[PDB]
Amino acid sequence: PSDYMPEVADDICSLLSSGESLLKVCKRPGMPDKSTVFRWLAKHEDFRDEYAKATEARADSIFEEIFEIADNAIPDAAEVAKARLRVDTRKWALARMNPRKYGDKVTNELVGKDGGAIQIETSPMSTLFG
Amino acid sequence: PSDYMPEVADDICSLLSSGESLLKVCKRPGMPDKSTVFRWLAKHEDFRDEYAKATEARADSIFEEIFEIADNAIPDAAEVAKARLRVDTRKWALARMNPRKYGDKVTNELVGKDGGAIQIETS
Amino acid sequence: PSDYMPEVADDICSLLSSGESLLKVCKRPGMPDKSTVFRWLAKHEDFRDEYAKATEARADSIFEEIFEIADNAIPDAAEVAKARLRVDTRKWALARMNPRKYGDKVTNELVGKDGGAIQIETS
Amino acid sequence: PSDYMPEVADDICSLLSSGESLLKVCKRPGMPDKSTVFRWLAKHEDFRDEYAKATEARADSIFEEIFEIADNAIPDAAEVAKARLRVDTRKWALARMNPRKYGDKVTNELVGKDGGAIQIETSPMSTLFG
Amino acid sequence: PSDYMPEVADDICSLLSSGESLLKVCKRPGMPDKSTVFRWLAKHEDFRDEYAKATEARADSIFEEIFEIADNAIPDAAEVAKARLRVDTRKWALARMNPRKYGDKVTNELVGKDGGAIQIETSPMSTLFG
Amino acid sequence: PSDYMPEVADDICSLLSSGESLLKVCKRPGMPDKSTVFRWLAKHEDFRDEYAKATEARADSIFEEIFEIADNAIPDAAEVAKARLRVDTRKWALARMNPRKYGDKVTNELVGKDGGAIQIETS
Amino acid sequence: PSDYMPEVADDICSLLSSGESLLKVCKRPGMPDKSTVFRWLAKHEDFRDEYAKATEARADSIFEEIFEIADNAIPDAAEVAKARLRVDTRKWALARMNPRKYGDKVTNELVGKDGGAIQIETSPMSTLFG
Amino acid sequence: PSDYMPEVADDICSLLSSGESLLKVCKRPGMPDKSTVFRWLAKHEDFRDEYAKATEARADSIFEEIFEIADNAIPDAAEVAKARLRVDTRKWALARMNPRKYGDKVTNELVGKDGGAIQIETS
Repeated sequence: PSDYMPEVADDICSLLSSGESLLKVCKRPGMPDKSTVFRWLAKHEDFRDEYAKATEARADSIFEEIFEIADNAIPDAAEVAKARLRVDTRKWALARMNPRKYGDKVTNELVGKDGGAIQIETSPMSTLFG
Repeated sequence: PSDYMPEVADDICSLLSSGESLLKVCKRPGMPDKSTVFRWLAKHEDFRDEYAKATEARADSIFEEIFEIADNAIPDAAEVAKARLRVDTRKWALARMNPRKYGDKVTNELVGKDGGAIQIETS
Repeated sequence: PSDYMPEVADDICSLLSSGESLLKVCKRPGMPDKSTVFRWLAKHEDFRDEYAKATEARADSIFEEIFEIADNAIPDAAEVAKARLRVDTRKWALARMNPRKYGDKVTNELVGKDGGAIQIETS
Repeated sequence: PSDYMPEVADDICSLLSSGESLLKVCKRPGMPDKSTVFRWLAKHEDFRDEYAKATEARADSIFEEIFEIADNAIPDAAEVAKARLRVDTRKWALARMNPRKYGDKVTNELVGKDGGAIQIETSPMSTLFG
Repeated sequence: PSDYMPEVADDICSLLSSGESLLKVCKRPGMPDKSTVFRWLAKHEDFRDEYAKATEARADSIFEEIFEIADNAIPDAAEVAKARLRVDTRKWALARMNPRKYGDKVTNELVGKDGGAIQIETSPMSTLFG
Repeated sequence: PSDYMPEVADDICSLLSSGESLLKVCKRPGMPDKSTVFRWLAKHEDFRDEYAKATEARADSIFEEIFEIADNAIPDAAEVAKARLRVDTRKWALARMNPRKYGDKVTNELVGKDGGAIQIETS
Repeated sequence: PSDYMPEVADDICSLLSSGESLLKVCKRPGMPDKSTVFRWLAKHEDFRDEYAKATEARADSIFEEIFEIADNAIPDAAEVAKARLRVDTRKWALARMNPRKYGDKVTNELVGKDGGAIQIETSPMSTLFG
Repeated sequence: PSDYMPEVADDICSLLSSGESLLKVCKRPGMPDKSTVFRWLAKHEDFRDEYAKATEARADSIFEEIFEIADNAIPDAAEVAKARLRVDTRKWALARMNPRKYGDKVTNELVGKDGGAIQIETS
């Protein structure tokens, strides 16, 4: 297909939601190629909105998948390295798909000199940085 | 099974809370598949919260699991590498399951130039 | 071909936007070499912006590419290492092509000493 | 045991305090399984309080243990990798068991443009971010 | 050449702009050695300005080059390691050549205690840090 | 030996202060086991402080130790890996024994967009 | 020696200043053992002051040394790993010996939402965090 | 040669400025050893500054050197590892020789909870 087809768009969203990657999805019988999907996306806001929802679901599916890829890795040096790569790629991607949920988490205890208060001295501007 | 049902949602939760993963929960007869679980969660806020605490409980189980995976690793190159991957994946996941508890911890001592006060100029 | 020409610049863009890299675009008959493309960009602001969105579109294509490179890696030491390099290079590049979208994501919970309020003294 | 048993809870706390991991503890003769311990924990505040103290002690014990795991590692490639994993897992866990004591430590010397003062310009809100 | 030669300076800028490294450029027929280029740079502002432009272009060229070095790496352990080194060296250098464009990119979602507001308590100075 | 006793607590301290680890101190005849040492510390604030300075003194000894471990490493793959683990463990531990002294050190030059002033809007 | 000996203290400072490590220095003919040096340090402020100066010089010497350790490494897998360890250990130590000179260096370009101004909303305290 | 002498100090500088390392400068006949160079620097502020610019010039030479070391690395495991160590050491050193130029570069987009404004409560 080249023409926008909502039925097909819907199927894409469903498959993505389950965790399948776009390139893999576009290899399925009857699917548009990736370039076409991106073009559909550019011109059809209904698809874009559904795609955003599919992306959120996709991330949640991948978050479960990473346990399985690690746990089921074949105990062979190269196969373990590949599992690691598949997992690391997913971890990186998850933070971009849903930054609020899957971004890094840090708690910073902020203290000042010698563990006391943070010491701040304010002055008038000394150069023209306006 | 596709139609949202509490008690089923309550069941899954209790199952996760006891340490069981969502994949295994969904591979049980009568259990909705992963897609259906997520759909539910998305459309039901009460299940979202309850699932969230199951998720926190699950994290506490996984926390103890990583010690076992590390300590009991088979002393062979590929098995140790696999154990490290299993542990690293869990560590990363734990921070997302309970950010306040399992997120990174840093104490930053903030000082100014040469260890003096922090110098600020305001326009 | 050295003289700046829209529609040619529009062409390159559309080509990048569809996922094609600048090297391949420039290795096409009639296409300006890389140096000439950059010269154009530098002296024409309208091409700079248009190229910038081609660049963002290109990033979205590369994002999907990294899954394929990782998942389809040949299970051999050197090939897996090469796949990892291809992926790491793309991940790094993506952040620069669209910083707001593909940059690192951190949530920092900022607290004060012993988890109390952040203590500040001002002069 | 399934029913809450303070005597057993107390023994768990003692063993944990000495650095032993929960899963290992639950393998000892007569111990409840991990799921049960977690259930005891959920319903009994007396156990939760004692468990928090045991967790603090556990971390202090592990902090000493890491030197030994490294120093005593068998000089074999795989055995060294495993020691490293056991150590790295403990380092990560310690920061979560007692963030104030075992979290990362950084001193940030904060300066501004060209090593001068930090330059700040304040303006009225330009959008409705309230 | 030892004496400053604008024609030669111009050629250097052109080659650098295309992504070639200075040391490699200075190995070309008729080129000054690196020390001389640096001396030309120190004394001739016209060259310095053109060199800054060449450095910006150089970075943009290298940014494309890294894909090729990775993608075309010979699938041999040592050759992959070398490609990685060539790539990592370029990534590091790019951020220094154009920090605004090629520096690291981070989005920090800043929150306070327990996910609420950031809690700040101000006090009068308690020591003489003026 | 379980009952808290100064001079014994003073002894342990002096022992740690001289570089000796708590494991070795506790493996000496007449010495309380690790559990008992910690119990003491927890219930006695004076021992807590004194032990804290023994800990800082111990850190200074370990600091010099890491040079020796690195420089004198046996030039064999597994031994070098073990030496690196011994050193990395010590480096990590040093930061916790004396955060102000052995913590990470960063100088952050803070600037605003495009290297201009930091732009803030306040509501 | 056990008794404090300024002549010996001075020699220690000289050797340290040149980059030699304390443990190595204490192996030299006639030197006190490390424990003794630390005890001398604790009780003699004149030695402490000279030792601080020696530590600064030591770091500057080590900063040059790292180039040599890397550049001269025997091209053998294990020997390269050891050189790396010797170098990494020195890099870490340098930042602690002189944090201002040898600490990490970062320039943070701080911007706000969507690349605009940093958006801050202040409110009255909502809990008693005083 | 131990007594501080300008022109000698000027010489060393010019030598460093041209890319030569302090070790080589000091291994030249008539040149003070490293200890003496440092002593000088410590007691003479004018030499400190001049040496500082030699150091910045040296950094610019090393910057170009790392490309050569990486690109011309012998395609053998141990040689590539050695080249990587030589490069990593230089990269680390460059940041200390000229922090403003060769330090790390980060752009932090600072936002508040859920991407809204940064929320602050003041006491």
